[PDB]
Amino acid sequence: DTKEQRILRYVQQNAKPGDPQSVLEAIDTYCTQKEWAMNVGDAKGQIMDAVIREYSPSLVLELGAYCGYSAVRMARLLQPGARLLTMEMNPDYAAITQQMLNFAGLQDKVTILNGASQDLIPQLKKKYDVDTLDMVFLDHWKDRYLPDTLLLEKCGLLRKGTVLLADNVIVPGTPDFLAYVRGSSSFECTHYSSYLEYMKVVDGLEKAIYQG
Repeated sequence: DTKEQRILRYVQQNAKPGDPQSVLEAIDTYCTQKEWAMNVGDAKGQIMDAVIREYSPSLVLELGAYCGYSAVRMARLLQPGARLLTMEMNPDYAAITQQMLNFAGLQDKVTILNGASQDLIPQLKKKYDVDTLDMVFLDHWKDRYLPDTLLLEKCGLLRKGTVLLADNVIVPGTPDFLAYVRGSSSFECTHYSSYLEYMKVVDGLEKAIYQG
């Protein structure tokens, strides 16, 4: 029906329920069969994995979601007691992301919030138990990365050592987000460009560690 829901029935037919590696492989194979320019799955996932593993976050906020690849990717790795909160505005993306997490057997570790980042971020402290975040994954919507970052700061959600990891920041792309976290003395930045075997970047990611 819709391509995001096609990723769904495909996972439903090929993956083993309760096996997130199988679900990720299924999502990857499907999107690579067609949509991703090259193999963005492998290109982003292994960076995502190293970052989660380096910092051991207990509370991760994902900002943006499309077909749930990134949420499955993180959630599979969360230590016992750790949680993922994911916000996504498009109700169908939120629904597919939820269904994908259920399939993979990770629904107990995640909360999907279907709403605008701008309404939901201010609600995070009172309505969910949040003090500060350990990690923020910024995902599908490049023009939201800066304003969401600014609003997390405003709202006192970042502490010294909070990791922001932003997907799909390839130059000339996201000029404003990059210019902000780079020129800011409150963020230490590391840029990852995944080529796979190619000469052109398949995915680029930005890690920005908030300094307090």
